Amino acid sequence: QLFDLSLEELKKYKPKKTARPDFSDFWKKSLEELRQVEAEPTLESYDYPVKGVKVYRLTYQSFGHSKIEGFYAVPDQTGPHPALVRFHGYNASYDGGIHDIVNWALHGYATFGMLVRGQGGSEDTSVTPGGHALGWMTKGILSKDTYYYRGVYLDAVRALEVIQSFPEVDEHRIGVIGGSQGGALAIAAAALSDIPKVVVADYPYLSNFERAVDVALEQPYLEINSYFRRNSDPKVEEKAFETLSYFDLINLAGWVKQPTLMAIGLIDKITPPSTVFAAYNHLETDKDLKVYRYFGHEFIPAFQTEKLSFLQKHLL
Amino acid sequence: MQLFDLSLEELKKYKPKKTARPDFSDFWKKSLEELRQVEAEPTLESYDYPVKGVKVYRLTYQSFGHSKIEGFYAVPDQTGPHPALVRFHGYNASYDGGIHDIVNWALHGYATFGMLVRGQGGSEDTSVTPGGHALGWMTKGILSKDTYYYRGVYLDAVRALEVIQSFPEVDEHRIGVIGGSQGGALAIAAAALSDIPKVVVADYPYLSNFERAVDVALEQPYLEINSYFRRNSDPKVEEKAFETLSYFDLINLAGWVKQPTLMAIGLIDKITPPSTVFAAYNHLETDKDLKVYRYFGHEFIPAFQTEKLSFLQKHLLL
Amino acid sequence: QLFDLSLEELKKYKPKKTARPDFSDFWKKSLEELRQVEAEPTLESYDYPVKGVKVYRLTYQSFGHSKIEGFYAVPDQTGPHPALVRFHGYNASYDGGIHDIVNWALHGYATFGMLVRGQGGSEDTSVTPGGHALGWMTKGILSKDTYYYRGVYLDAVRALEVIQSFPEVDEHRIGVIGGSQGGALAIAAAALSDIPKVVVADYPYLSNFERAVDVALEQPYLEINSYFRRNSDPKVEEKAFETLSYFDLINLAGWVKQPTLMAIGLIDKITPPSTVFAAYNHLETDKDLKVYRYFGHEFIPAFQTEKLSFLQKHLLL
Amino acid sequence: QLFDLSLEELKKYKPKKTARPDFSDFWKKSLEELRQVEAEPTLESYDYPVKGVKVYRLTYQSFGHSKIEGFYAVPDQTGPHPALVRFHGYNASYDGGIHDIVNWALHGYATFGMLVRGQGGSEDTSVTPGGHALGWMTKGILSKDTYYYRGVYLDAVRALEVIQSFPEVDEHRIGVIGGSQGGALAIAAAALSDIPKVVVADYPYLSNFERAVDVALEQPYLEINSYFRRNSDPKVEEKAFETLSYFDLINLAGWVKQPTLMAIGLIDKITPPSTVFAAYNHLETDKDLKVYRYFGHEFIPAFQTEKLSFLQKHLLL
Amino acid sequence: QLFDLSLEELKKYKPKKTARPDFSDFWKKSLEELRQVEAEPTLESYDYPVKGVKVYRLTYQSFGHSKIEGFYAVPDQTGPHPALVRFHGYNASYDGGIHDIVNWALHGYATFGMLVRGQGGSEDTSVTPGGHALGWMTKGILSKDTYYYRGVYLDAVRALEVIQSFPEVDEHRIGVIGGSQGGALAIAAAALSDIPKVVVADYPYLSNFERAVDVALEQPYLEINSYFRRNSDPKVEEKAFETLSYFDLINLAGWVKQPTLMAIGLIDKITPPSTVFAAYNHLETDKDLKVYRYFGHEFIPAFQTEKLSFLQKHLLLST
Amino acid sequence: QLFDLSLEELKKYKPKKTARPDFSDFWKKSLEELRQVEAEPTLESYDYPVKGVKVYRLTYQSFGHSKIEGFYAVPDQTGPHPALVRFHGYNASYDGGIHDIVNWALHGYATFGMLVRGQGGSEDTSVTPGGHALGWMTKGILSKDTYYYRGVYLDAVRALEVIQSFPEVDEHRIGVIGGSQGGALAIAAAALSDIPKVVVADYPYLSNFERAVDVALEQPYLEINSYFRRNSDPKVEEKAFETLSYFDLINLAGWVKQPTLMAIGLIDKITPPSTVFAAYNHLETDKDLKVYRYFGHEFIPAFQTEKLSFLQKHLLL
Ligand SMILES: [Cl-]
Ligand SMILES: [Cl-]
Ligand SMILES: [Cl-]
Ligand SMILES: [Cl-]
Ligand SMILES: [Cl-]
Ligand SMILES: [Cl-]
Ligand SMILES: [Cl-]
Ligand SMILES: [Cl-]
Ligand SMILES: [Cl-]
Ligand SMILES: [Cl-]
Ligand SMILES: [Cl-]
Ligand SMILES: [Cl-]
Repeated sequence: QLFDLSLEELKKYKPKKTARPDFSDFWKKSLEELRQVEAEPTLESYDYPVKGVKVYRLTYQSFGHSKIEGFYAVPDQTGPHPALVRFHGYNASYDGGIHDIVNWALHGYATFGMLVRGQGGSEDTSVTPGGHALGWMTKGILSKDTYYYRGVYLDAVRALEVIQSFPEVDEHRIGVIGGSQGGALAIAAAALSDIPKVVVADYPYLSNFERAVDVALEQPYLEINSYFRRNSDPKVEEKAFETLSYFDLINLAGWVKQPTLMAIGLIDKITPPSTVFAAYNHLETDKDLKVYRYFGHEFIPAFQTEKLSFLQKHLL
Repeated sequence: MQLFDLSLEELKKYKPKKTARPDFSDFWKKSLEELRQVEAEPTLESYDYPVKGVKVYRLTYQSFGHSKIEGFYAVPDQTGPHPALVRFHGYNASYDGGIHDIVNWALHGYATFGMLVRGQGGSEDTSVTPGGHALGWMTKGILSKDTYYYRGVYLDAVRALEVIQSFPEVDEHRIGVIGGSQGGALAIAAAALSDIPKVVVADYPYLSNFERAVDVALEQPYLEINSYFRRNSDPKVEEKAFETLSYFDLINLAGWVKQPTLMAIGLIDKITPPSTVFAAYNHLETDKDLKVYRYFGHEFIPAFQTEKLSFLQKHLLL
Repeated sequence: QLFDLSLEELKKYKPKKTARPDFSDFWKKSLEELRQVEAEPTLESYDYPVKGVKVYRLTYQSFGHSKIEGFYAVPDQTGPHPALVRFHGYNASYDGGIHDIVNWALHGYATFGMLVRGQGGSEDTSVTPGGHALGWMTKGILSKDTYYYRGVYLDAVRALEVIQSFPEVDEHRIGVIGGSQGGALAIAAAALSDIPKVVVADYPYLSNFERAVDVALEQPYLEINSYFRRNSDPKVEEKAFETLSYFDLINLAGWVKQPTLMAIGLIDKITPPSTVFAAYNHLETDKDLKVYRYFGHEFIPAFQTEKLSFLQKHLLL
Repeated sequence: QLFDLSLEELKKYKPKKTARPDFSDFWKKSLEELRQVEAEPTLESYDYPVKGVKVYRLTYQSFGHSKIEGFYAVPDQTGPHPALVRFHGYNASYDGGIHDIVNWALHGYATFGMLVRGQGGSEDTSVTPGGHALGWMTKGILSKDTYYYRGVYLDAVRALEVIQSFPEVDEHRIGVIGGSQGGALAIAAAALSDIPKVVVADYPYLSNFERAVDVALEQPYLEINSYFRRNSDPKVEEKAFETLSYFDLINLAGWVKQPTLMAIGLIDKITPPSTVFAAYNHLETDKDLKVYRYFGHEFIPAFQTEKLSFLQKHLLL
Repeated sequence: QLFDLSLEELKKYKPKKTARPDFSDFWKKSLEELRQVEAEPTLESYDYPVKGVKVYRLTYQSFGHSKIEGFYAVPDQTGPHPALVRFHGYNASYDGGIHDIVNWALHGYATFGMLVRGQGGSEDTSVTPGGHALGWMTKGILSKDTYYYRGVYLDAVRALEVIQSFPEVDEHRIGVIGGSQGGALAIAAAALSDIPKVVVADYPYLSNFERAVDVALEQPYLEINSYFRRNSDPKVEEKAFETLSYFDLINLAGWVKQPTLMAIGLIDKITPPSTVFAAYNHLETDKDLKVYRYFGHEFIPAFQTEKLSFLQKHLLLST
Repeated sequence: QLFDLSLEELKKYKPKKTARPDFSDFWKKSLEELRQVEAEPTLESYDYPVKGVKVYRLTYQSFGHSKIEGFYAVPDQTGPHPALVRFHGYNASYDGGIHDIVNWALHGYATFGMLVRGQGGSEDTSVTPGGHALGWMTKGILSKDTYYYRGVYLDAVRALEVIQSFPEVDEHRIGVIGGSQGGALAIAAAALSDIPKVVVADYPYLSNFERAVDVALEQPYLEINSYFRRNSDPKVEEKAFETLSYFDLINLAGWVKQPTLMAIGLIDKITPPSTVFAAYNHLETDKDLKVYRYFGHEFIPAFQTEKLSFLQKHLLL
């Protein structure tokens, strides 16, 4: 049932940015550290019961010399092919989401499902500096350089640089997509790299953290609350939100210049409607936000049609 | 709650066959050799706290993987040597380093150090994450005994003991290790791997009889394992994960404990099932005793606190 | 956590059939009532954002002159093509499962997702004879002739005769698939018709009703318990179970001659492992049951690979 | 715990009517179709362990030639007797509610507990046009002519026609009572027929649908939400509410001319206070709404004393 | 869903009695203390919206000089009348259950709904000896003399002695009825007094306490477990069970010689089927137990017909 | 998660007092009845495994000639020592809370953990006048004279008089502390007696009863709601609240003149923030309220440090 701001209110909700003075400098330096790592991608054939598609396990080196992976599925016909980098949900990847990746290739897209560090797969070489609450949301939260998603965002940009380098891929028809965590990486990737032509984000996560901890009624935003319960020093809370600000979609959305499509369910308790309208309302670009009254944080049928139409129009 | 596991008559007879591989002993010898190669380089710094008669410090030391471990150390404000305790905390259950409990132990007469478990209540963990895993620490690096989360943790426990006994104010002959659940497992593991501790006190120890635990536990965190197999369905992965887990399973380490041990179990415990705790207990061959509480689960058990204090006082304080 | 019989007990679980002496006759009669209704199918183009596949809304007349419907998607290329009749779960059809029907066509199969009477769509002309518990499980439960699933099973048989007639369909490479209620429809269709070549049923429902009501921990089997609570006459419980025997998979499984592939998660509280093992253990045909210890009533990734390999082997071959 | 509009806000809550321009015609027309079916009621002796009262099984024909039934209990003494038609809750009728009907007869009332189509009993010859969410709330919801409650409301009116025709019944002393779904049938019956002298409705359901789906926290209003999730077409939502408007109490309330007593508990999560206050505020007749701060959707002891005193005053005496 | 022993097993379940050597002596002593208190009952008319029944608020003095009360409804017609004393469930009495009391009177029974000390009503003079767990279950549990149900059981006996003295009541046609706690009071009263002719007990409580605490999944048997958690002395648990044995139906049942009708739902999580079968299997009288697979601790429609037929046969239309 | 009034609004929440005109005389009368009971305290050595502390079982007579008890632990060194009377939570006392009591003595305070009547221990001689909801909240709620907390508050005052008379106790350095129920007792004790030097109360209970029953989401305030459901006479509700007003912290807080430290967790569903801010805002003394956004009704680690520093400052050093 409804629980967040009213719809009239959500449409006008646009929280002041929390980005620090050194926000762009942090990302410039981060992208430069990523650049210092040679990608050295590898592609190995992977048997799968499907006709018309060739499946591979793709790997590449990213920030911190971490070996990143995921399945890459390509239409079995001569290219150049339109492509997609699909990002998965938080702790929501089973067997690398291989079936859905294959189905995307069947729709006509060379598709790579980047597995998020320590989650669905992929190596995470970044150290754990100290205590944090159960989960990945607060790993390294006391510094923008050590935070879990610094490496993850850089991995998303690297996935795009790798896919763009493949001869069978048309660099002008690449899209990034995903839901919740996947939606945020899609948006973070587009804000950080001009490689992607379009972005589709279902109820994006990692947005408007300061309101999120006070409105969400389910994990994983609440990991932050759990963290502050275990580390009570007021300075810790201050520092954590400062760290979080560098990865917040309301601060990154301004850099997105790609046509963008988003979705939000009004009864979503995991990624509150307000947090998602906040990210949306910070985008200055070709955009559309589809609103579903009776849906939450789940697969939304009607949106799947919208998403397919949007991608087809821009990439097919 | 209500009874759910094997009957009490059956629990007393439950001694599951050991799952230790033929290189179980060599893996630990090797692991300890690697630990030995890291110089402790302990640091101590004064920490203010509103208590009279006890001095508190923040203690740090280097361990396996060149990881900096930390925790609060409280000492009676009187002339030593003092008997000591290394206390280990529960899974994801440390708040502000457990400082109030550590100080209380020092008021009882013990120089106490609450080792903070890597990335949970504190302490650095330099071990990389080799691949995907389920939410939590239970399956981090589970595909190899060399990379498994608890490898470094077990070593940090042993290192804590080596650091504490080197203190001049500590009576090396009167050190005890205590803890509940994850904490009780670390206490038993430290005792199996080190002759330093004199006594062991473990409240419903975790990390025991993993193969039964995944089929009987009804609450987290043993179930992170089940969650890991859901996300990684290759049969070989389940076989490999349990092989890794055997090197850290209390039913395989317990037989190495030579110290008088005090344990407790609540019969309605859904987190560390009675059967899993009796299994660890039944594999010990040492001066021992298991206190059974019919009406308690995974929580503070008042009657056992008295047993615990009387036990530590008997073997250490007095 | 684990809750049903132990794996070793499940493997041998084969409850005695509950079928009455007029069981074969009942279906014979029921199929004759169906044959009396001319299919008169209609096809209409339905736009969908995908390349290489053509979508349609198909309808046809079935038992009780009920108009049955569903989406039908065809690979956009030279046929004939192998085909699949996909059956959806109990009250689990959203927008006719159009997105999944289209994906089956992309895999190379002319696919029709029959919408079950009153659930995902389709008309149900059968009258409600008296009171029943909320839901479809007990509608008309006091007579094999008026029971909800009679019309449904027949509709599934009729779907096969319609698909079979399509010029772009290879009538010799047709499969029936579904999970739970859908898995039961697949097995029942293959038991009542020789049209399907192979069957895939994920944790089938409508199996071993008498044990089901004593072991399920969630809906919908419990609708039967709910019905007995509201209608306490002992003779009602007796009649109710007599009616259900005509639709129980443990009594229909023996007629299946097509190779079959099934799945079961051992922590499934909707279609308990024992009830699924009962249906499987009554099949006498080339069969295989994939067992997943850590899964329940849900999508099982590893079984999707098995499923795709199986259909490819027997159909797309 | 409190969750809806505050009490002072609730007393002032009067949502704008959603009745379409042809609201009145639709009902005059439905009532005409009902009149075409001859009631032809049957009464059969039904044994029950009670002195002073005689019980029967009453049946009659109604809208769509549906055979409606329920128990009829009468005071074992010379009439004319005052009478009551009691309507039951959604999916809440156990063994016809006989015990309560017998108790009402003991209080001096010839009582008939009409059983709602397919729920507590009674036949529903209405066909299911297409797909809908589990339950009766959305059956035939895409059209006012096919909607589940059309036949039910008409059965309610026919119930009154049948009872008043009985010789042992004082046609001038007939009341209609019920809780939730029953509170709504009693209000609808009164709105559609001038047969009842008074109305008692405990927290009536089927009221202010548009707000109900946004405030209800438990079933069954939420079946409408479930329906919209499964049939996403925006015009379907529009169509569904237009259909529902014809049966909504906020639109029927204005036709009730009988003295009316109602009740509402402030923590009711099934029939939210605002939806009940909505119905009450559209009533223009001798009325009274009893508010109970600490009660929910349940038997309210203090209101039973009110309901008995109210019926005693207007009917018995 | 099912959870206890198999029906086959339940029928055979008859736990050995826990009664102490002084079980009978304790009850003799308690009844004698009751006798020392003069009933001094009062009757005040009570307005109610019903025709053909007169209602009163009845009060009387009992054990510990406690004033017990409850509604007493009488059919408005010349008697004598058969009668019923109705006992209510644990913490489950709303406005004295007056509506059900009136209806019983409408079925032809002079009915008294005894309110249980401190719950639905009635005063309770017994002091609280010491700490106990939230609720009435462990109040005064360290001694049979101070235990909460000692006063309540005696109150049920006094109720029968008071109702029987009424002119409009046929003393040879009185029944005791109730569900759970109330079904327990019914049985206990019949065991302690020969005043009632028959007994109707829906899924009776306070039975087989030692098994109860290990099988029950909901309150209030679990208040005992709560009590042990807060008072860990092993000797406290030993004494608690000794105290409870004096009020346990498995020990009292043997004293009942009145025709008795009982009911149990197989999914009852409050009064486990085994605990109810234990009570039933210890009765040696004309008895019947109706078993209902699909019901739990709740109103069972089918058993209401059974209950009404049983009361009619033994009370309204006989003796 | 957050649910009450926002922090800005909580800071200014000060409900109008509900104290009756006879409020002061009621307490004066009560205190005098307590005075007529001679304390006749007893001390008994109690063995416990701890060095540096001697423990005893202390008992004393109080209001209504009830024998109150609890553990008393004293530093094993020459005194006088500062002292604390510790009050426990509602139904939350296990084995007299002896481990915490001993720990306070190790921190340097002669500590007495009073067991509250019938809960953690202690005899309660007051008679139950009639029916009430499960629990202690509504026992004797129909009269200020018979209400459960009357004997309890007096018991607390008597505790202070006994401990202060001990020759090893420095009567000028005594503190009262406790959480929830224990916090209300510490406050009430300080309001009725000038013996305590300071007060520490974690999320105090028994405060702003009229709002509490409309905002609490868990037990035990809801016992009052339960009470009203079982006793529906409007006058009973009126009387219940008049009785409660004599024990409500918003009315007693004005009498506290001791430095006071309080705490509250913003997600506390047992003692809602507004009810605790209500109590705080009525104090006119040296006071501080520590606010913890991410904590509820539980041990707050950060507050323990504040607590210990505050006690050390006023009592130890
Ligand atoms: Cl950090
Ligand atoms: Cl959600
Ligand atoms: Cl790994
Ligand atoms: Cl537990
Ligand atoms: Cl039927
Ligand atoms: Cl499941
Ligand atoms: Cl429709
Ligand atoms: Cl409700
Ligand atoms: Cl006691
Ligand atoms: Cl139950
Ligand atoms: Cl009172
Ligand atoms: Cl809380």
